[PDB]
Parts: sequence; C-alpha cells; structure tokens
Amino acid sequence: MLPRLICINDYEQHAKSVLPKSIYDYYRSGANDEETLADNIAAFSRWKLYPRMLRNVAETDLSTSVLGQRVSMPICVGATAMQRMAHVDGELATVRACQSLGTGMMLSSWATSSIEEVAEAGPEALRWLQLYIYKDREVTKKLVRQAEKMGYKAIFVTVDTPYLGNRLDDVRNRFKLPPQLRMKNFETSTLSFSPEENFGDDSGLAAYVAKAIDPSISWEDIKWLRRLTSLPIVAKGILRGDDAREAVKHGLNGILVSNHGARQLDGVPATIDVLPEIVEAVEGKVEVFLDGGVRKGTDVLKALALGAKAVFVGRPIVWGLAFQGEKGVQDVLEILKEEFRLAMALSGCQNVKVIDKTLVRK
Amino acid sequence: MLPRLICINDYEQHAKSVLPKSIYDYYRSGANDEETLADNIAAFSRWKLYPRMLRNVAETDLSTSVLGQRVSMPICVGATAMQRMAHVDGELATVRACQSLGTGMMLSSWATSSIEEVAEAGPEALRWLQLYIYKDREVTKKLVRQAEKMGYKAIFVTVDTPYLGNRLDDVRNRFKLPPQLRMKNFETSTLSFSPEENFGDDSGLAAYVAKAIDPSISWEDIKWLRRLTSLPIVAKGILRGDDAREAVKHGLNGILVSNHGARQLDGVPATIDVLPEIVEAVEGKVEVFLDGGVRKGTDVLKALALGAKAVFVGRPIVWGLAFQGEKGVQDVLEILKEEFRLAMALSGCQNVKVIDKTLVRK
Amino acid sequence: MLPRLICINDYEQHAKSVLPKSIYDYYRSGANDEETLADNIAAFSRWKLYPRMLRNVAETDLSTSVLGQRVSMPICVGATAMQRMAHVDGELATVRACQSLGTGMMLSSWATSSIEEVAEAGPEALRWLQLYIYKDREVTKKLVRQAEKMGYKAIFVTVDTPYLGNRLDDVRNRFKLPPQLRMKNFETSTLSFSPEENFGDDSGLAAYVAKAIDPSISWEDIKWLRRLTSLPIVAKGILRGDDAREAVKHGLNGILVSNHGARQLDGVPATIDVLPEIVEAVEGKVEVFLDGGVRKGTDVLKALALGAKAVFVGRPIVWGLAFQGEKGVQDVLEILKEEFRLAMALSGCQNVKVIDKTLVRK
Amino acid sequence: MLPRLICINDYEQHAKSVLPKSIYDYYRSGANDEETLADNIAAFSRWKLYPRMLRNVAETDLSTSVLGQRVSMPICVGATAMQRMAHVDGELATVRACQSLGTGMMLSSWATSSIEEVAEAGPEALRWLQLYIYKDREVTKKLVRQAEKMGYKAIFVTVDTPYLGNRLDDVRNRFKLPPQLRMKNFETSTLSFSPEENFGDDSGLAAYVAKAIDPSISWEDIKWLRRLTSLPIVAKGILRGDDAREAVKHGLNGILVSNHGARQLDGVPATIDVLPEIVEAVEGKVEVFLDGGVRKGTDVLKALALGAKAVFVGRPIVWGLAFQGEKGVQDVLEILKEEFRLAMALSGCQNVKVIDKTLVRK
Ligand SMILES: Cc1cc2nc3c(=O)[nH]c(=O)nc-3n(C[C@H](O)[C@H](O)[C@H](O)COP(=O)(O)O)c2cc1C
Ligand SMILES: Cc1cc2nc3c(=O)[nH]c(=O)nc-3n(C[C@H](O)[C@H](O)[C@H](O)COP(=O)(O)O)c2cc1C
Ligand SMILES: Cc1cc2nc3c(=O)[nH]c(=O)nc-3n(C[C@H](O)[C@H](O)[C@H](O)COP(=O)(O)O)c2cc1C
Ligand SMILES: Cc1cc2nc3c(=O)[nH]c(=O)nc-3n(C[C@H](O)[C@H](O)[C@H](O)COP(=O)(O)O)c2cc1C
Repeated sequence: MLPRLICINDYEQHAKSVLPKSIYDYYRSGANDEETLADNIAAFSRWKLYPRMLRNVAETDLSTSVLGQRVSMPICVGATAMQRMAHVDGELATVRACQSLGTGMMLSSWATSSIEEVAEAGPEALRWLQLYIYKDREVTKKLVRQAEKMGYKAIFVTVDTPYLGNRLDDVRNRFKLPPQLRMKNFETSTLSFSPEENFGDDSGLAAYVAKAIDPSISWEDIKWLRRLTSLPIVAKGILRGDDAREAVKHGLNGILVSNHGARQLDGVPATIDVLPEIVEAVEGKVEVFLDGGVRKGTDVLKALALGAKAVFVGRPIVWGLAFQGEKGVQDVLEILKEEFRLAMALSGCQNVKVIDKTLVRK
Repeated sequence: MLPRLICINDYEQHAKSVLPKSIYDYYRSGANDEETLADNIAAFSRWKLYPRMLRNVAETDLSTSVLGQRVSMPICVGATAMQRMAHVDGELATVRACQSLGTGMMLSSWATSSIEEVAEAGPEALRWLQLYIYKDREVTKKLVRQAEKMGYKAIFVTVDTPYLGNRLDDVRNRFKLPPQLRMKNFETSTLSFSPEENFGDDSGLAAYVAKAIDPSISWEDIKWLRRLTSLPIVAKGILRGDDAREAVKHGLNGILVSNHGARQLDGVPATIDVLPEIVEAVEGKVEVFLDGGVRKGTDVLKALALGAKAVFVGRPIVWGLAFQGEKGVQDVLEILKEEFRLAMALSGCQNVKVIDKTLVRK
Repeated sequence: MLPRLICINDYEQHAKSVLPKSIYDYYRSGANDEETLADNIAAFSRWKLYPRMLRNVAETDLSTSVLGQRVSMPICVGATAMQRMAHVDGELATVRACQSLGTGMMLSSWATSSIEEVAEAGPEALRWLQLYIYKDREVTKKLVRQAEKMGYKAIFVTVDTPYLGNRLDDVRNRFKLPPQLRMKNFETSTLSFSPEENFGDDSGLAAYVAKAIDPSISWEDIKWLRRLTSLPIVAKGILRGDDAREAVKHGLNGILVSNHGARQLDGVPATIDVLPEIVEAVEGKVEVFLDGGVRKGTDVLKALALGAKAVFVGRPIVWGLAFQGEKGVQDVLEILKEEFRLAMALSGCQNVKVIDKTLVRK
Repeated sequence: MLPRLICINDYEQHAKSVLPKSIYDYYRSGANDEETLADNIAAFSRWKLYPRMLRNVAETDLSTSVLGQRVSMPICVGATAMQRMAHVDGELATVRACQSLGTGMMLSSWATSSIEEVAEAGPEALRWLQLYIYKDREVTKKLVRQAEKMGYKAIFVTVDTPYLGNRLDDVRNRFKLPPQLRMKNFETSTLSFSPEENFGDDSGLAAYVAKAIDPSISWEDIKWLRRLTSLPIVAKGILRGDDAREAVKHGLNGILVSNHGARQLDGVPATIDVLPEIVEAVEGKVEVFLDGGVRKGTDVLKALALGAKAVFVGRPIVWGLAFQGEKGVQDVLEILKEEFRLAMALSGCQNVKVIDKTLVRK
C-alpha cells in the first residue's frame, strides 16, 4: 500500500515498478546471457562464515580508510553512469548522501552532472573520478585536471572497456539518454551522448563507446596517466594476478577487482572468487578493493575477510535514487551500514582491523 | 477434510494454515536471505547412510543420557521463545508432553510461562534453563537461582546473540507479543516485552534485545556464570573448534552446536556440517549436542553417527503446539521417536552405543 | 488419442492415468522424503560414457548368464509384490513375457500368484524365488521347498527389510490389497494379507511386515538358509563392502546391490554409486547384480561397465502390466533390450564380455 | 510485432514459431533424455574466462586456416542433413552465405541438394564433404569422387553413427522428408530417402540408416578411405584420446571432437570437456576441431583457448535458414563473428594466435 523497503532487494523491486523499462533494463543488465551477473551474487553465498563468540561487540567501529582518506565504513559508492535517468537530481543527490554518511563517491566520466557541479553539491564529501581513456587525450587530460582542481582525491582508471559489452536488453530497447539529459563533462554532441545524434540502430551506448573510447589503450597509456597526475590512481577492472602485478610495477596505488558489474565479458569469475588471487599477487604493496554483487552486510564482511580494504556498490545506489533521490541513496547506504555492523557484531569483530581470513571458508 | 498429519512437515503445513501470519512468520523465519535456514536441512541430505544388514534389530533401545540424566531417546526439546503464541497452554503443554515421553525440555529465558509455572506443570520432567545474559546481572542471577530452586538440571547459556539477527518478516510484520501475553520470567514492562511498551518501528524483539541483552559479554562473563552456579553449563551457539576448546578450558560441561535455527548470522554453515570439527576439537572432554534442521529420524541418526550425544528440536515443537497443544507436542515427539527407531533398525543399530562414524559418508 | 509408448517413462505416465491412486502410489513410492528414489535415477546421469568408434557392431550379442543359466540379455525381472493390482493376470503375465524374451523372473514371496501357479504359466521360463525370512521358519522352509520342487533356480534372500520402510503415501492412503486379491503363497488370513484382516490404521503392509517378518534375523539365519537348500543363494539389499565380504564368507553365490527401490532406508546412496565398492570387495568370488533406477539401455551399459553381471528392473515391469498385461511386460522388456543393444553398438561393444571400466567416468 | 533477432537463441525461438513441429523437432532433438544435449551448452558455462587488460585490441584479426585453407574466422558451418526442410533454398542458401562470409561449409551426405548443385551455387566457397560409409561402397566412392571433381577440399568421415541414435520426438512424429524433397546425392528410392518408400512405423531416418549405412565399419574401412582419396580426411565424432591416437596412426589429417550434436549416444560428455584430452593425445600432429553447443562468441573463444583450431556450428545455421534463407544464415554467421570479435577484444586477444590456455579455468 505504502513502500516499506527494508533491504537492498526491496529497493530494486521498487525501482522496477517506477522506472521506464528501458532505464531499468539499462541499469539491471549484464552482458550476453548474464552468467557472471548471477555468479557475482551466488559466489558470495558459497563463502561461509565462521563466527567467533563472546568477543565483546558492544562498541563496533566501522571506520577505515581508502587511499589515506578516512571513511565511516568500508562501503563506498561506485561509478554508475547517467544517474539523472533514475532521479532528476542524479549525481548531486548521490554526493550529498555520501557527504551525510561520511563515505566516498566515485564519479563516472559518463555522469549526467559535471565534475564541478558534483563538487559544488558535495564540497566536504570524499570524491574520486572514474576515468575512461578517450581517443581524444586532450578530453581525457581535461577530465583529470578538473578532478584535481575540484578537490577529487583519486583517479579510478577503467581498464576493462576497450569496447562496450553486449547488453541484450539495451540492443532490444535501442538504449539512449532521455531527451533532456547529457553526459555533462563534454561539450560536443557526440561526446555528450546527445540522444539527437546518430548512434546507430542497436545500443546507443555501444556506438558511443566505439566512437569516443580508445580500444588501443595499453600499459603505455597507464604510463602516460601516471606521468599526467600525482593523484592516487587505481586500476579498475583487473581480474588476473599477473595484471595486478603489472599495475603495481607501473606505480599505481590500488586495484579495484571488478568485472564491471558483469556488464563487459560474460563468463568471467565472480569478483569475490578472484579477490584472494589478487590480494596474494600484490603482496600488500597497494590496497585492493572489490565491487560486483554487494547487496548485504555479510557480503562486505566476506570481502574484507578475503583482504579487500573496502567495497564499492553500483546498482543499489541507483535503486536508492529511483525511490527518493538523496534520501533514497542515504537509506540504501544506511541499510548496508547497519547490516554490516550487525554482521561484524555477530561474527565477533569489534572493528575492521580484526576481520581475518579465518572468518571464511569456501 | 480432517487433518492426517504423519510427518513433521505436515505439522508445519497445518500450523501455517491456522496461525496468524505474524506468528507463523516469527516461528518459521531465518535471518536475512535464509541461506543457512535452507542449508540446515539440505546438509543432512548430503550425508549418506551406509546401513549394516542382518544385525538383529528385534529389540531396539533408544535410551541414552544427557549430562548424566537418563532420557528415553536422544531427541530433546530446544528453547523456543513465547510458546503461548502457538497455543494457549504454551510451555506448560510442552513440559507435560516431555514428561510423558521421558525426554528433556530446555526452557527459554523468553518463555511466556515462568520457571516456577513450568516446574509445577512438569515436576517429574527433565528440565533445563536456556539463559541469556541480561545487562542487569541481578536479573540474570535470579533466573539461575530460580532454575536451581525449581529442580532444573542444567544451564544452556546462549553465546551467539549479542544482538538479535535480522529476520526480515519480523521487520515487515513489526513483530510483537499478542496483547494478553508476556515474557513471564520478568516483572517490569520493558523486560516482560509488553506489547504496550515502545519497542520502535521495526521488529519489536530486535529492539527488546538491544535494550535488555548485553552485547559486551565475553569469556569473562562465562567465568562469572561458572562461579555463580554448580549446575552443568552448556555453551549454546558454538560453530568453531577454537571456541569449543575455550568452552572446555572455562570448565563448561557441554557444547550445543547451533546456529540458532539459522536466525542469527546468515551464511554460517549447517550445524551437521560443523559438528565433526567440534567433536574432534573437544577430544571427548564434554558432551556435544546439535540443533538446527532436525525434522526426521534419519537426521537424528546422522547427528549421532558424527558424534553428537543428542539433538534438540526447535520449530517442530511449536508446530505440535499449533496443532493441539500438549497432545500435538506429544505427537511430534512420538513421530520423531518412531522415525528414529526405524532408521536405527534399518541401519543395523540395536542401541545408540553402536551408532558409529562408518554409518555415514558425505 | 491412442497410447504411443516408446520408452519406459511413457509406460509410467500411462500407468498413472489408468491405475487407482492408492495402487499407483504403492508402486511408485519411495521411503520418507524420497531422496534415494531421486538419486537412483540421477546417479546414472552422473556416470558419463566414453564410446569407442569403428569397432564393427553389425552383430551385437546381448546374451549372458546369471548364476550359470543362460539369458538373452543382462536385464531380468526383479521381485515386485502383488502384481495382480496392476493387471488381472499379474505374475502369470510377467512370467509368460519373461519366457518369450528368454530372460529370468524373480518371484516375490508377496506375490498375488503362487509359486506353483507361476511355474505352470512359465514352465520353460528361468525363474528364481525372492525370499523373506518369516518369524515362522516352517512357512519360510515351505517357500524354499516349493521353489525347489517347481523348478526355480535360485533364492534371492532379502536382507534389508527387518521392518518395512515408511512410504508416506501408503500411510496416507491406508494401503491394503483390493478385496479379491491375496498373497497366494500363504493359507492363513494374517499371512495372506487379507484386506478383511486388522492391519492397523496406517500402511496395512507395514503392519503385515511387523506381524509376519522376523526383525531378529542375523548372519546365523543366513547360515540356516545355506544349510536348508543347495540352490544358489543371492543376498539382496547389500550396500556395504564389509557385508558383501561376509556374504561370500557364508557361502552365498551372489550379491544383489539394492536399496530396495529406495523403499527402505532413505538417504542411502544410489546403487550405481555403491556398485564399484561391492565389486571390488568380493574379488570376483561371486556374481554381483544391481537394481534401482534402471530405466534406459544406457543404465544397463553403465552397470555392466562397473562390474555388474546383470541388472534387475522393478517398477518398469508393473507399468508394463498396467498397460496391457503380458503384452505390456513384453513391450517394456523389448524396449530395454533394444535401447541396450543400441547403447552397446554406439559405444563399440559387440557383446557383453567387452564392456569394460574404461567406458565410464564419474 | 516484427522480428528483432540479435543472438542465436532468438533465431531458434523464431524457427520454432514458423517451422512445422515435426521439422523443428527433428532439428532440435538430441538422443533419449537429452542429457548430453543440455551438457553441450552447460559445460561451456563452467569454463571461466580470465581476460587480460590493456593489450591494444583496436585491430582484431579473426582470420585463421582450416587444413591449409584460409578462413575469415575460426567458425565454420557443420553438416546438417536435409536443409531444404528449413527453407526452399536449403544448402544452396547456406553455401552462398559461407561464400559471402569467407568461411567454409561442410556438406552433409544427406543433403537435399547435390554435391554438384552446391558447388555451382558457391563456386568460390570453401567446401568440404561429410561422408557416411554406405553398405554400398560404390555409392560411397562416387560421393568422394564427385567431391574431388567439384572442388571440395576435405572429407569429414563420420565415425559415431553405425546406427542412428534414438531421438524420441522423431519416433513420436514418425519423421520423414516432406513430399517434394529427397536426399539428392542418390538415385534410388531407398537411398534418396523417398517419403513414399517403406521406412517402418518409427523414425523414418533411423530405418533409412539401418537399411543404407554400414554398422560393420572399422579401422579397416578408414584404411580403405585413406587409400581411396588424397584429400585431407578428418575423423568426425571422436570422444576418446586412444581413438584420436589411432586416427593419427591411420594417416588422417584432423579430428573433429563431436558427439553428433548430442544426437547419437546420450550420456557422453560435452565436447568442450573432452577437447583437452584429445588435444593432448594428438601431440600437435593433426588439427583438432570442435562442434556441439556453440551458440556464442565466448564459446568459440573457450574452444580455441583449449586448443581447437576452429569450431563448427550445426543447429544455428538451420535456424538462420528458417528465418530468411541465405540472408538468415548470413545473419547468424555475422552475429557469431561479431560476438567472437568482441570476446577476443575484451579478453585482450588481437588475433587467434595469442588465444592461450591461461585464458580459461574450469
Ligand atoms: C548502470 C551501471 C552503470 C555503470 N557505469 C560505469 C561507468 O560509467 N564507469 C565505470 O567504470 N563503471 C561503470 N559501471 C560498473 C560499476 O562501477 C561497478 O563496477 C558495478 O556496478 C559493481 O557491481 P554492482 O552493480 O553489482 O554493485 C556501471 C555499472 C552499472 C550497473
Ligand atoms: C521460534 C524460535 C524461537 C527461539 N527462541 C530461542 C530462545 O529464546 N533462546 C535460545 O537460546 N534459542 C532460541 N531459538 C533457537 C533454538 O533454541 C534452536 O537453536 C533452533 O530452533 C534449532 O533449529 P530448528 O528450529 O531447525 O529445530 C529459537 C528458535 C526458534 C525457531
Ligand atoms: C512395487 C514394488 C514392490 C516390491 N516388492 C518387493 C518384494 O516383495 N520383495 C523384495 O525383495 N523386493 C521388492 N521390491 C524391491 C525390488 O525387488 C527392487 O529392488 C526395486 O524395484 C528395484 O528398483 P526399480 O523399481 O527402480 O527398478 C519391490 C519394489 C517395488 C517398487
Ligand atoms: C539437424 C541436424 C542434422 C545433422 N546431420 C548430420 C549429418 O548429416 N552428418 C553428420 O555427420 N552430422 C550431422 N549432424 C551433426 C552435426 O554435424 C554437428 O555435429 C552438430 O550439429 C553440432 O552441434 P550443434 O548443433 O550444437 O552446433 C547433424 C546435426 C543436426 C542438429
């Protein structure tokens, strides 16, 4: 009769009921037959928890740090493009909620709000820029320079998207932005993903990527980026230990173990399953983060037990927006925070420093 | 047309048909997505039986002992709170059925009948008290002293509930006691869980626990309890071998391998799967019991084969109450007894002493 | 519109459509939650075939022998009680079909036709008696002596039924014989399972067994039987290697690896899964047979690859009867024969002697 | 409203909607309970991809070679009988599409178009003949000689069909050719599979095979074929390493790891699962190919990672025909090509030579 939403799945169900089909499908979809999409969630269930009893959990402290900046909890907002499709306030709502929670927001290069607009809305929020390497390196450099100028604290360079994955619903729906919206970090019709522009007869976004994003990028482009900015840089989308070691060798400052929300290559493993290999490979030299399939407090606990410093959430944030903008994002983050606090307490962990590998077994 | 209930699942189906939704949901629920709830049952199915033929099973003897007290069968009633929601006679019905069967009843601290009332109803019944450590240690001590005075033979201290688990239906339903009922071991409105008292806008019971139950408890509180009473004490809710060894070191007299009916931390293993680790860890120094998912005679057989002295049943007892009070509990216990007798006979076991590890393989 | 039944599953579907519910349920059921019933079939699917190509399979020879008697195929009829419930001609139809096919029939002690009647109907058929050890050993001896006199060639002594398993539908349905039928090997109202006799308020057959069948039997009773008859004796219902070795030590002549069609102890392994252990344990000293879940030619092939001499089929035969008596049983046996011939041919096997362990992998 | 078919599964769904039931069922079916049919697809999903990032995939080159002949992609058309049932133009449509794509077509001996007709329609297409060994070796020789004369570049001799598998729908439907069609490589009523000819009361095709195809063939017949033609010969239908080694010893030039689209012996492994054993067994001495269950670009990638030179597709081609003849086949091949290109790019592979075993893990 009146929404009573008490877990992240409830927010998704609500979002499906209120969003236009093409928009819900864009946000929900994975690549191809969505094998990895299912596995990102199923894999968490296979990792079992071995809680310690009688540890004194009256005072739980969820605080930690990400690349040297304190956060209230090891749960941060990951980059999700074009948030104004979910709610009129989009990324401005999201950053305000992050400011309230004391956690960080990773801003998409494909945001429907500019780097500057987001900084103005959340001046005291911890903010990072997710970067795509455009064919036009002057565009790419401008994004980085604006992030520096506007008080962003890291670059998350996405390394798994030389081309866009094939999301079948987006092809069926001929996905494009609603008429009033643009990718607001760009000036030209092409780069702003104008829905009045020719992006072919399939997914508009796949065509956008083919036109705008450089499929040639290599470790040499990582060298270029490392020279361009002194900001911390995290490689986002690494799934192999050898690639993780290469990122460390290139002077990067973190790895975000990610399969892009299962939206790129289908049939890759779940992120929680590859996380241990990556943690082992980097030998403590950089922080390792995870995204993909985080929906519950126990997911966060499992990721930290396997050596992630923090996790990022994608889709849950857009479901929060779809419910009630800033307040909805606040709600989703508070649910995750409280579920994580309870999971910590019930497993005997007073703080994030005592979350150890003995807590989990596959 | 007329109930013909011949197995425990039939009693649950009947209970669902007659109980108010909020009450059925409270009794049925597990925590969060109920992964462990499903696994407590599924795990029993993965343990396969290797029966011996031609052993002479004309005389089966199901009798055993629990902490030195003889019982008619290795199947005992576990603590389930607030039984008068299922049937007007609640815990008084349950204890009378246990008296008839010759098995033991573990009484919840959160019973809708007092320690004294239950003793008066079942004077010759084997009875134990399940204890929660209240913030108020005077309350806690009074519970123990009353159990001693009223002829209870052990304390089962619950160690997995510093806070209540998150049972989604109880949040949705805003679970609370029916207006005529109270937790009858307590005098004050707060501690008696009065449904006229302010227990917030979510699960009333979760708020009750946050107000009443001490999240700080540690092994030091176990030391306090061990000094307080000379009764046998069993640690209820242990899932790790290291914790089991610590319980032995603290002078406790048993371990009840339990995930709290899958109602606390979701994603812990099934109790039948962790039982072998715990049996190995305690090296025969104390009795080890199991609860969680026992529905059939073969479940009992599997638990004993893996080294449990006895098992406890939770939900089946409340379904018995929902059917027909004392008679219904009697029925459920008799079904379990007869199923266990048949399973013993068909596997070549004349008595519980010959139920060996070679009977099972995972 | 008109039955077109081309595989064993089709015969079952037809049987369900024409038989009274209580009769279909009696024949179909397994014990308790029917975990083993499902597994008897599922386990065959997990054993994969590794066919050899280009072996010359123009001439396939399915013939073999069972306990020294030639059969046309390694597929024989297992004991299924009370066949006249499925078709007026019951066991007489079955034995005539076996005579036509050139395979053997194992006659139930609980047949609705006498040992003599079956011999008269199928004088040239290979016939064996399945024996239950009655409390009354004079009854038991009479069965054996009649089998000897009437040209039966072996005794299959059932060793897994000290009591009947708990088949839930039979309890719900209060299973008993139709009014015109009896267990025709017995004279008295009790032993003939008269439906006019008091067999309690649950399954009539469970009560019959409790009254008639001896739960005390042991290896000493096997010694008695071995002394009583010089006929070959097969132990039916062995699931453990140690028991198989004991059967060999007692001078028995075969083992039928059987979980009684999953009708006795639920949660035992599938017969195809325990067959290798039993074959290994007996070291070629006696023939090993399998029943349980055989529905297709590839099931037969898998069993022989893992070292069974022959398989027995239970339920498929009664579905044949339900369709069209003798002709229906003939049809089912011919389908199994042809499926087995094709499976042999496609796997490169010209005869049963070349069916080797390399053909299968789990 | 109007077909929008964007993946191979969409083409199948369309085909089911437009084809007569008997024709769709013939094309779709596997043998018996279709366990292998399901597994051919499911097995691909169990092999997980481990993509390399930042490799420079701006220029992807899909080209390779098959038995010394260049192809545009490692995706070729496998033999599927009687294609004119799907579309009036049948095999002529298929060969024209292959010519356009720059890939090869394997022509069925049971084609509804002659060897010569197909050569005339696709003179510049890479074409191979799939050969069945007929009882009549003069027929068999004529097929080979015509393939030689008409510019076919290899013989794929099918070695897994001494008899036809039992496809239940074909039995139910009494499958036969539509009245206007014939197997056009043959002159006589029997060998042309005339639907006016007596092929029994079950599957017409099973009876055709029993009459026409030689179940006696052995390695001696492979010796005969190797002497008959200097064309490259591939053994099609090998599932064992020992058989693969024998094919190499007989001077054959390739192995097509195939379970005949799961249409012959049911319960054999998926082809992707046996491929590694076969690749290892032949020690690089001949090319190894795969068919069975290829539906997506990632399937192609997985097969090449495990050492296949190329894959063949069966059913997808007939669904293309059912949609729109030549254009439909073109569409299906272009979808597979583009999916494969994207999978290569997202996994860091610029060309087929760098697709390595480290890309996959089961
Ligand atoms: C709707 C949507 C949009 C996304 N947009 C971007 C993006 O612009 N840049 C990027 O690097 N990753 C993007 N991602 C990937 C996310 O940063 C993140 O890896 C993913 O959402 C994590 O999985 P989850 O949705 O299961 O939490 C997107 C994911 C989704 C679901
Ligand atoms: C409705 C319900 C109420 C319970 N109340 C208590 C309680 O008051 N104290 C306690 O220590 N455990 C309690 N438990 C946990 C049980 O003692 C026991 O661990 C659990 O019921 C065993 O699993 P089963 O229900 O599958 O048999 C409760 C469980 C249920 C289902
Ligand atoms: C309806 C039915 C009746 C049976 N009756 C007997 C019996 O009288 N004696 C016996 O030893 N086994 C009996 N069995 C067990 C069978 O001999 C055999 O072990 C079983 O049917 C094999 O499994 P299947 O039905 O999957 O082929 C019976 C099984 C069924 C299904
Ligand atoms: C409808 C159909 C007809 C076929 N006809 C032949 C044939 O005539 N000769 C042959 O060697 N294989 C034949 N096959 C097997 C295919 O060559 C190939 O092994 C199989 O289709 C591959 O699996 P897929 O359909 O999953 O791609 C046929 C398969 C199908 C589905």
